[PDB]
Amino acid sequence: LIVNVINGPNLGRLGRREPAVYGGTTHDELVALIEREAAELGLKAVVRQSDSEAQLLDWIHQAADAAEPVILNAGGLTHTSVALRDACAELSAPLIEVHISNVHAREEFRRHSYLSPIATGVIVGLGIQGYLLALRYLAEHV
Amino acid sequence: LIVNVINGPNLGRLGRREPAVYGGTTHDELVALIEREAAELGLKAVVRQSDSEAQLLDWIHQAADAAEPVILNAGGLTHTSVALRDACAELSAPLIEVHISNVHAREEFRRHSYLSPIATGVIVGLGIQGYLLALRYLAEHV
Amino acid sequence: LIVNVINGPNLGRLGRREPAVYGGTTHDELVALIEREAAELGLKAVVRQSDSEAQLLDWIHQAADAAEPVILNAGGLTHTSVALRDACAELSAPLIEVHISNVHAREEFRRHSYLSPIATGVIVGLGIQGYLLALRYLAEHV
Amino acid sequence: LIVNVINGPNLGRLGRREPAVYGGTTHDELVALIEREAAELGLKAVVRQSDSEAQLLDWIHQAADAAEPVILNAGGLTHTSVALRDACAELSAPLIEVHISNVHAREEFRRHSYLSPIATGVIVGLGIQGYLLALRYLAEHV
Amino acid sequence: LIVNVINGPNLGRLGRREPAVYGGTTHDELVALIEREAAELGLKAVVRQSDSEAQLLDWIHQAADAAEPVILNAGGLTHTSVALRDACAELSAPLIEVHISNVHAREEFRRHSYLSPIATGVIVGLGIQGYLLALRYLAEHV
Amino acid sequence: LIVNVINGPNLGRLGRREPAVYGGTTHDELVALIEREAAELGLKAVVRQSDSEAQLLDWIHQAADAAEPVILNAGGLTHTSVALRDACAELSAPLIEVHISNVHAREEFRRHSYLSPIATGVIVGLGIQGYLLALRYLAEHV
Amino acid sequence: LIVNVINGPNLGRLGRREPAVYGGTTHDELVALIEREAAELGLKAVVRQSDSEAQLLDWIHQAADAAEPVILNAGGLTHTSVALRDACAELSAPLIEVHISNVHAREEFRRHSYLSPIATGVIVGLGIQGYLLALRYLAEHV
Amino acid sequence: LIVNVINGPNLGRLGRREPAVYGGTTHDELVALIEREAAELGLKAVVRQSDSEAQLLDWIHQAADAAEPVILNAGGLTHTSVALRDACAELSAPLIEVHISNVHAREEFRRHSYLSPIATGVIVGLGIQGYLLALRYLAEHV
Amino acid sequence: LIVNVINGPNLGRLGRREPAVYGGTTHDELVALIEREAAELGLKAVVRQSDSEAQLLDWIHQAADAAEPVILNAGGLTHTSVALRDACAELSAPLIEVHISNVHAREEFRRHSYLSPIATGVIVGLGIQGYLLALRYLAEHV
Amino acid sequence: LIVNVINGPNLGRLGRREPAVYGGTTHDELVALIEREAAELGLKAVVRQSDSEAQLLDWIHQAADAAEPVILNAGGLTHTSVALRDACAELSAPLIEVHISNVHAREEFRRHSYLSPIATGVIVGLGIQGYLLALRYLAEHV
Amino acid sequence: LIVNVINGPNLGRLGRREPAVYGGTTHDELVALIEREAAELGLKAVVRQSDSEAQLLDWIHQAADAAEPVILNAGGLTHTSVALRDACAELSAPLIEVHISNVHAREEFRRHSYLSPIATGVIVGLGIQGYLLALRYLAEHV
Amino acid sequence: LIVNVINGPNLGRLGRREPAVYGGTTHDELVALIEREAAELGLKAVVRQSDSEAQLLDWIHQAADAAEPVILNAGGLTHTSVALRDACAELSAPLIEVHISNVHAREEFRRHSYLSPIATGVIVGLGIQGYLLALRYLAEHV
Ligand SMILES: O=C1[C@@H](O)[C@H](O)C[C@](O)(C(=O)O)[C@@H]1Cc1c(F)c(F)c(F)c(F)c1F
Ligand SMILES: O=C1[C@@H](O)[C@H](O)C[C@](O)(C(=O)O)[C@@H]1Cc1c(F)c(F)c(F)c(F)c1F
Ligand SMILES: O=C1[C@@H](O)[C@H](O)C[C@](O)(C(=O)O)[C@@H]1Cc1c(F)c(F)c(F)c(F)c1F
Ligand SMILES: O=C1[C@@H](O)[C@H](O)C[C@](O)(C(=O)O)[C@@H]1Cc1c(F)c(F)c(F)c(F)c1F
Ligand SMILES: O=C1[C@@H](O)[C@H](O)C[C@](O)(C(=O)O)[C@@H]1Cc1c(F)c(F)c(F)c(F)c1F
Ligand SMILES: O=C1[C@@H](O)[C@H](O)C[C@](O)(C(=O)O)[C@@H]1Cc1c(F)c(F)c(F)c(F)c1F
Ligand SMILES: O=C1[C@@H](O)[C@H](O)C[C@](O)(C(=O)O)[C@@H]1Cc1c(F)c(F)c(F)c(F)c1F
Ligand SMILES: O=C1[C@@H](O)[C@H](O)C[C@](O)(C(=O)O)[C@@H]1Cc1c(F)c(F)c(F)c(F)c1F
Ligand SMILES: O=C1[C@@H](O)[C@H](O)C[C@](O)(C(=O)O)[C@@H]1Cc1c(F)c(F)c(F)c(F)c1F
Ligand SMILES: O=C1[C@@H](O)[C@H](O)C[C@](O)(C(=O)O)[C@@H]1Cc1c(F)c(F)c(F)c(F)c1F
Ligand SMILES: O=C1[C@@H](O)[C@H](O)C[C@](O)(C(=O)O)[C@@H]1Cc1c(F)c(F)c(F)c(F)c1F
Ligand SMILES: O=C1[C@@H](O)[C@H](O)C[C@](O)(C(=O)O)[C@@H]1Cc1c(F)c(F)c(F)c(F)c1F
Repeated sequence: LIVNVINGPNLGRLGRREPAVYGGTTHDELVALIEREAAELGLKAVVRQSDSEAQLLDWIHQAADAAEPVILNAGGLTHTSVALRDACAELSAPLIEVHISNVHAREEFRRHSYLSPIATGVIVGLGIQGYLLALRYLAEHV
Repeated sequence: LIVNVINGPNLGRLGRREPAVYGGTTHDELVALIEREAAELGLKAVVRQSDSEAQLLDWIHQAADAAEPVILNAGGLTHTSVALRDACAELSAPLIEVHISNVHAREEFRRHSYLSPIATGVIVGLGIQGYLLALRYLAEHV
Repeated sequence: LIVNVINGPNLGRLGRREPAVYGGTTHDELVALIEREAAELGLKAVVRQSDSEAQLLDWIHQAADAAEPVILNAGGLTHTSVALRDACAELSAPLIEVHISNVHAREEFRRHSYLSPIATGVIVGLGIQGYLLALRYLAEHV
Repeated sequence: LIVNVINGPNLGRLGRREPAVYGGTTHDELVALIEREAAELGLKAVVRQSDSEAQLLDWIHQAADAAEPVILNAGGLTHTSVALRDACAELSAPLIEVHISNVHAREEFRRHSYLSPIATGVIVGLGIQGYLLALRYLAEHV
Repeated sequence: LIVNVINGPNLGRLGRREPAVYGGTTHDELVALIEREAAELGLKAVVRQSDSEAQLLDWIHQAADAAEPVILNAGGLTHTSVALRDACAELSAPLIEVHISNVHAREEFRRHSYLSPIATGVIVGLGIQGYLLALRYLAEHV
Repeated sequence: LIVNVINGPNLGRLGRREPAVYGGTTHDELVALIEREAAELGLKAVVRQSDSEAQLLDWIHQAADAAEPVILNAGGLTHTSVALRDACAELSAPLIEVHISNVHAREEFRRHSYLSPIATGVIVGLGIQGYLLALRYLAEHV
Repeated sequence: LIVNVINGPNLGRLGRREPAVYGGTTHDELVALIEREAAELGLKAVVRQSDSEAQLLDWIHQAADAAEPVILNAGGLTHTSVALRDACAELSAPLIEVHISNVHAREEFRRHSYLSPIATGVIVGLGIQGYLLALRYLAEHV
Repeated sequence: LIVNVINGPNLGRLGRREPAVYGGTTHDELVALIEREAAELGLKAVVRQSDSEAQLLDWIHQAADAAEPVILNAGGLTHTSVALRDACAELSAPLIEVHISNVHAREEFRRHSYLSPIATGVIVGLGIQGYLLALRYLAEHV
Repeated sequence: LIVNVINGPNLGRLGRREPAVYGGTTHDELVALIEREAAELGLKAVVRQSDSEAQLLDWIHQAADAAEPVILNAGGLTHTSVALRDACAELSAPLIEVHISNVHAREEFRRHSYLSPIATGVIVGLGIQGYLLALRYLAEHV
Repeated sequence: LIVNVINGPNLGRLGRREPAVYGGTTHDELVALIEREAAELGLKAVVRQSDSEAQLLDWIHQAADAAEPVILNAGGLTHTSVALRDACAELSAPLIEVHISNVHAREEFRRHSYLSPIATGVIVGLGIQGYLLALRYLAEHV
Repeated sequence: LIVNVINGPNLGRLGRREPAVYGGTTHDELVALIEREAAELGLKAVVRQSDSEAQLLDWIHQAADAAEPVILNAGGLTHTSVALRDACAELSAPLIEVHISNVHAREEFRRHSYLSPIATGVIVGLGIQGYLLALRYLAEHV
Repeated sequence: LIVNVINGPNLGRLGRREPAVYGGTTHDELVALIEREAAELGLKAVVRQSDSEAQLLDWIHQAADAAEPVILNAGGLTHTSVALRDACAELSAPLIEVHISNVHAREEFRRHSYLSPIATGVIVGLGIQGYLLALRYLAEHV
């Protein structure tokens, strides 16, 4: 029923910066798309974004206590944070890793995720629709 | 309108072998699920499987000439074939890489794909539903 | 006399999550054990935990100005943070690195610490008693 | 006209800690030197320091929206943060990376910067004067 | 009740050689300290040292048959011996790895132990007191 | 007072070849800019360029005997010559490494310098002004 | 009772090519030796060779469905094929890897097999008799 | 007199796909050019292409039995196939490796060939004329 | 006629320790099996075991002087000893390397043997029968 | 029309030293062969050899100013010189890299060229005829 | 005055085994040559050989207590033993490492010595005369 | 009879620069010592030094034509020059590599020599006497 969508560093800059790359969709519009699609699937999306690792960890902690699934786009921390991986290893519901860009078509350092090994699955390079597709997997898996 | 779903080596063994891991769904049932979901989205799925790299390459060639999108689960060749990557680099429509299992939770050799860098996107670890989610991306991107 | 015990990310989740692994002891109980053992050794333990690197750094800074020893379980940041290492390189009193789990029996990425090279010593895999043993070293080294 | 000087973790500890290494100049004195030199060049220096990655990212974001150049000494995050690099890749004005110490004469881990590839240029090992020299480049490049 | 303390190559040279580094304590004094502390904890320490891998292996074998815990400072063999690791993998009681020096502050080759992955825990860099702290863990874990 | 500016292989080709990359400034103009700026700082710049490692080494030798500072752009030899590093390790006055291009934004082989570890500091990617900024550091450090 | 001997690429060239190296025995003679020895052990050897990975995979599939043991000399695919490893991971009876030459005395690339980790055991460098010895293990293990 | 020109995977797609890169020459035209140039040199070119490794191996086998020289563009298998290398190691006449594109100016994985170590020589990056130049070497070496 | 079977460190612990892994067969029983099978083949097995590298080397030396073949299970020294390899490089009769467990299905460090490159062949993972199969190769190769 | 053939270190020793390896052809004879073949193609070959990197660089510079193609056998500098690569990156006409020996059949260090990535193409292992074949490519590409 | 010559594993096999490689000189003859040359230089050579690491360590210990110089050919342990290096790091007189063969012309694993970094110097590949030359250095350095 | 002593880059700076490290002996004194010792052995030493690789190569060439032995201290080029190695591979008389300092006790890059694999032997860390000891080997080997 409840699904947590968690965006990490720099995802608040979505729809600025690099139109050709991630889409001209902003993070507020992204919140709007997700919530609407979530309601259509009979779910509630709680969508949160932060540039603070501590904040992201608090949100993962709450999802762990609540046994709620998480869709997570950790931004740069995907490639660097063991702390975030440790927090997510607690999750009992599904963890779906989502990246807007195709991380495997960029620099080599982006082709390693500390999250993928513990995630249920990963969607990359499908733009903002990756979030919607993660919602749909979660809807068919209850 | 037309979408090619191409499975490589060992995907004909789906629904035997390892129930706990990939699902008790067989490849014939997979064909059935895909085709049904494809029709519901207003698409036609052509679903083909082969253990022969030459056969897979011929199918990619035909999709290249026809300018048709491809959903591709190359099996083991994902990690080993430069030939298949070269064939796919020709595709003008989208290429979505799909793996039933979470390749990042297995052996290290499975965490490198020669296909990901040239694919539009990648779905891993979401079971058979990854194919359906790839269909839906293709349906929203025409 | 005064000893600072500093826990980093995810150590507030101790005694939840993974009973078999780290103990069913919570972080509040850990605070209680440490403080009691500290008093028995004639020391005062100031025990602090945070998921925020900035907070951990502020605490290391204060210990540096006060010339106070530090027992540090940095959590995931053990393996990733150069910033925390730089802060700790200032410490003039002893720095004892402590990990509840045996980091050398887990993933390869956990077998490298940016802190060990500058620490006085390291205790891993001895459970919550590692903190108590660090206290005792500090008590015999004044 | 406006130039942002951004210092990351541990740069507030400048002028304590290690006299022989970075100078006995404090961060307040550094602010003072920069601002004075900036006025002499006809510029305004906004000089900010934080141990918080989130704070540094917010400041980079603001410089990106304002199209303002940045002189950045990210401290330890130089070597570890993909998030900070992603934020800086947005900057349209020049980014000058500055390190007080010669990072190439220290540990091997310090000889890789996630920032250098996207910076306009890099000054290392020239002490506090590196900041002043970055100001002068910015003054001659308008 | 019975605890085996096993020192490997060069530990008989303790208290010669390098006063500044390992202590001016000799191995006979070390035996004396351990035994005294062991009695105070209600344990019996059997402390043995050898430069011969075969001898160390025989001692590990005997501890394995007797189901006795082992505190082991294998000296150089820590970094090189698979044979010793195989012998120790048999131990059913706890194995505590102890190094007098901080092996992580020395050459890179010393930062890998074939023993750590199979040990219960590891104490490094706490001088001769590491042995005493290992005794205390063993005393609190019966 | 006297400062030696030493350019290595291919720096005589400056202002030909690649206008977009290094500037349309020629090496003669570079000599002119440096000398003029040097006089303005109260210094004398001796600016020499050679494609011959032996010649560069002779010049470093002379600066070593004269106890004169050196600004050095070794060209390709930056990345390849141990001989040049050995010659420069003799210098008692400051050695400032300068690269016109941002070597960290190019091929991986250019991100390692045999000179940086022994240089006082390094300026890269600031164009021809890097030489002028090196002069200014040398002027403020007498 | 039934045992499948499967040779991969280039094993049909046995007894040509390189007399000194693999033996002057041809593949037909090898079939003959195996079958004769198999009958003497009370087994039936089905011996098949192909240069086609697809063919080898079909044969492994059939052995998997039949729960029959396999002796496998995959030729070059030993070192390169993940597909073949995936097919063999299904086998419920024993898989014995056999190489005529000593692969560890040749090029480095030949010292890694994708098959060894999932095989029951491996025989290399014992010439054609390795096949016979694999038969004998299979005969003593029913 | 007789020379075998063997093209591997994807070489039948020549003259489609990527005009700027490999030429707008098709594989049929390539056959035509080769055969014509071969006759002019007094040779007969047998030119064959296949996407099937098994087919390529059969052709190498036949050239080995016939003691005929081979010009080989293995396509992607250049970088991946040990089987093909083993087949070619049998050749007693010259083996000339040919690549239309400059493989050293592309991805790193293309700069290693399993064939080059056993080939007589290698021609890369000279377009379709590389085949003609290989023919001419073979004509001057009888 | 005479064959030397040499077991290294920890092989005297066979049939204790790990029933599921190596067999509940003891080393005395192993001696008994080998000797009996050896007599049945018309050979004499001299079977020796030691935890001492010096002892193993003396035994290899004697086999070298006597021109006698050796079956060798060096235990942990397989992966670590250059000395043992040097001793074995002298052997003029066959050297067969034998491991009871499948070393390629364990830790990565066990997949490299200093002995395999100089051995005639290697048998791994076939349990105690590997020794018997080595005897049989030696019986068919006189 | 004009083509520059440039040989680097040790190519003046051709036809001495190692008859079996590079040919008993001397460098003077090589000059003679090239010039004759060049005239037959309607070209003029300027053939120069030097053991001095500075000399080679001067010659590349002149070809760059003259917009003349270069055939280059840099000798050992192939594998070591960034300076020479930088000089050659200026060339606007074709650069053909030529090696008499098959560099891929020798030591590993010879299988990397700093020149190949910027060359038009590469000919190796075809003996002295590689130079002639490079001439012919240049003749067909005007 | 007194000099210790210490040979490790397999050096007692000198003058057997491999005439072409190390010389037909035996270890007894080597003792004889050394002692004679030592007397001629006014020194006493104590020459000892053992296949036992423990024995070698005891001998190094005695030289350490006696402040006597050591010439050491550790055999295979050169490349593998940290224990022996630790023992030798105690030596206050000179340590000269000697290898009869040129270790840099053999396998890659032989080109790393744990002893060279702590030795005064190293002589390799000069046959048995390396020992004599080490004696002469020791004679000129008192 | 005639022996060539060849010093490479920076060896003319001997006896300046770093008294503690290489000796206060100058290169002229070194020439004097060598020549005197050479005469005492009945040899003639031709001692030459250059900072120019081309010059060193010319000298190696002359020794190759004259079949004269070479003692070579290539300086920095030891670690970097393939050209010099190629020149030296021609030498038919002995090549002895000599380094004044212990290259294995310095930076890692100095522990690899392109010359050692082709030299007869190597002397390092024995100061200027290494040259004299090389002379003596050459005197005993005619
Ligand atoms: O923050 C990141 C990257 O560090 C990550 O490699 C990909 C990533 O997770 C993705 O494609 O979604 C994300 C990409 C990305 C950014 F890198 C970024 F800076 C943004 F501002 C942004 F909106 C964005 F989506
Ligand atoms: O063939 C493979 C693997 O080599 C790949 O790493 C994952 C993979 O592409 C996926 O999870 O879909 C696929 C996994 C896989 C198998 F490995 C396999 F053997 C099957 F029989 C099968 F049905 C299957 F799905
Ligand atoms: O946070 C970590 C790990 O990242 C670290 O590798 C070990 C570690 O420092 C330790 O064993 O103490 C610590 C382990 C750890 C956790 F990883 C974690 F998620 C917790 F919730 C927790 F309570 C805990 F103790
Ligand atoms: O924080 C860092 C290092 O992590 C970085 O490698 C160099 C670095 O960016 C520089 O030399 O400026 C900076 C060095 C540094 C510190 F590492 C540090 F801890 C300080 F307290 C400080 F003031 C300081 F300048
Ligand atoms: O023998 C060793 C080293 O090889 C190991 O790296 C650390 C080590 O196990 C420790 O710090 O206890 C130990 C250190 C050490 C020594 F290296 C040594 F040579 C001694 F003589 C000694 F007394 C000693 F304690
Ligand atoms: O010669 C080099 C490069 O090899 C080096 O990597 C950067 C480098 O030192 C710099 O950016 O200054 C310099 C760059 C460079 C060149 F590479 C070059 F070829 C020139 F002709 C030139 F003028 C030039 F400046
Ligand atoms: O095909 C291979 C090699 O690729 C593999 O490394 C060893 C290998 O499996 C073995 O020794 O059996 C096999 C060796 C081998 C060959 F490489 C080969 F080309 C043959 F023609 C052949 F008959 C043969 F036995
Ligand atoms: O198939 C390949 C590549 O995998 C190889 O790296 C280069 C390669 O052998 C060459 O440049 O000839 C060849 C290049 C290549 C292709 F990669 C390809 F997909 C084609 F369709 C094609 F016609 C073609 F020539
Ligand atoms: O001693 C070893 C290992 O170090 C080796 O990797 C495998 C090994 O040679 C084999 O499987 O035979 C052997 C395995 C092994 C053991 F590792 C061991 F500790 C035993 F007690 C034992 F009986 C045994 F057989
Ligand atoms: O100088 C070199 C080598 O360093 C390079 O690896 C191959 C190389 O460029 C080629 O095969 O042409 C060339 C080979 C080579 C030599 F290495 C050499 F020493 C010569 F004397 C010579 F005549 C020669 F041709
Ligand atoms: O034992 C060794 C080798 O492991 C080492 O790499 C070289 C080494 O130290 C040397 O050349 O002296 C020595 C060489 C060596 C041997 F390897 C060996 F087996 C002998 F029997 C022997 F007499 C001998 F001298
Ligand atoms: O030039 C070098 C070094 O590059 C090399 O690593 C050691 C080296 O060959 C030796 O110890 O002899 C030599 C050392 C060396 C120097 F590095 C140097 F700069 C000198 F000025 C000098 F006199 C000298 F001997």
